[PDB]
Amino acid sequence: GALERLPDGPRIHVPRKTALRPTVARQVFQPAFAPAVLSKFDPRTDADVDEVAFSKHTSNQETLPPVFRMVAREYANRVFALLGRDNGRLSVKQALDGLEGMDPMDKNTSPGLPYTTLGMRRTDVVDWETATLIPFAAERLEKMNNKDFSDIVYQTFLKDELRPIEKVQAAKTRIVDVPPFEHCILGRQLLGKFASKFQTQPGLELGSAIGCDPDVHWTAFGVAMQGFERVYDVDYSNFDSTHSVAVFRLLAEEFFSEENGFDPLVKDYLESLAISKHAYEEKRYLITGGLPSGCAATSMLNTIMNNIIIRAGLYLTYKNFEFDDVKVLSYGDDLLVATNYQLNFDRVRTSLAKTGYKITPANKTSTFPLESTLEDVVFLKRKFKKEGPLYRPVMNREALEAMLSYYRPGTLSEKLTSITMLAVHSGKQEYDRLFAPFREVGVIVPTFESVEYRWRSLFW
Ligand SMILES: NC(=O)CC[C@H](N)C(=O)O
Ligand SMILES: [Mg+2]
Repeated sequence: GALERLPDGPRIHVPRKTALRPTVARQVFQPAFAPAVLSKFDPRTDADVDEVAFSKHTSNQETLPPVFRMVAREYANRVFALLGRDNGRLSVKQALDGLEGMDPMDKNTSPGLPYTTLGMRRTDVVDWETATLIPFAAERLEKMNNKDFSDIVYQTFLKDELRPIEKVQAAKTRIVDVPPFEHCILGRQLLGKFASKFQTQPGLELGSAIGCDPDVHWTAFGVAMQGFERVYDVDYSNFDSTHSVAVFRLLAEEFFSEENGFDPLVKDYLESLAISKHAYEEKRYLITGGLPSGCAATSMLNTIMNNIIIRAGLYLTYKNFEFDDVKVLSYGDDLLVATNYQLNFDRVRTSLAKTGYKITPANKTSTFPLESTLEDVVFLKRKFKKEGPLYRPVMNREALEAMLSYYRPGTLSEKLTSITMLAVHSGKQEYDRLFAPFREVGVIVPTFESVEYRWRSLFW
């Protein structure tokens, strides 16, 4: 239904072999994670990855009940009261250069179709100084500005990453969608002004943690939540389903509307995300619903949708529910619900399942606990550990060991450096155990003390 097989086109190359290699740590930690299946003939699975990866797009939730519109409108009222309604479109120059929020537009990422087929980079189709598009691209941009997105096609391929061993064995590999470079520019033009403000003000009050640095913001998040009787964690990640097409329509006219200061073209841009054409090898699909991955606004849109969805689930479950009975902290598929009331998220799961949405506990458990506090929850693979008046993000041990077990040749040292800043919050003993496989074979790893000093100094 929601997946339409179009006529074939020219074969776009789809990477079929992983760039990930094992480290010396893998034989020590032996993680239940491994590189995703990228090939039909991978011996670690009995399934066909080409079929499994797209089966989520076959069906899609066509409608949503009135409560979703009400919550979207009410969340919009709170967001734009905090952030203001000066949300007009930016110029191409500003989109390329960025603003205070968001770093400048990346010039070495894929420029999408048809440029990749012709062997062109992003630097070929625009000049970063003066922001001038090449004729063909300017025509494409102008065409979109007249509400016509019929030309744009997403470059789709399998995501080369670590997956849980069960997802490896079921060939449940995720998909990357790269939009055309001019479609990204337009996207950043239309949503960038709002994105700058939204992503520089993470916290309970906004309802979003997007754009946070866990090292600093964990203290603020934790302090804001510690007074509540309980905090529940919710996971939205679901390989088998995607966002309702109707959800895009709700955001277009209740959230990202002209009334809240957005450009008239935003509704059309959001529609081009909602229903889009995707090129995968020679196959061409028209997919209904779902959020493309490579768009800059993806995680922002997902975050806002999931914030709306949890309260809608609560309204659907409890007739006496009111918006401010909870506070929400959303980041993509991860969500926290802080409250003084006892809530039964098993019942909320049942409610949301009626509208095609799956929620599960953030930990390994299959059912939600009735009792849960700040010290129990996981958020972005991190717990909240109290350290005087501060909170530190203690990352799950299996996540750390998995990260340390594989790498991409060329960038080992900078991967280890990034992991030291994650592992420091586990304490010196665990820090030294995690990096011991590397140090035993002669690798110099930064000391616990050096990284601990860096974090502590953030609050002096
Ligand atoms: N990519 C999407 O739009 C779907 C994401 C959503 N969190 C899910 O249930 O899979
Ligand atoms: Mg994958």
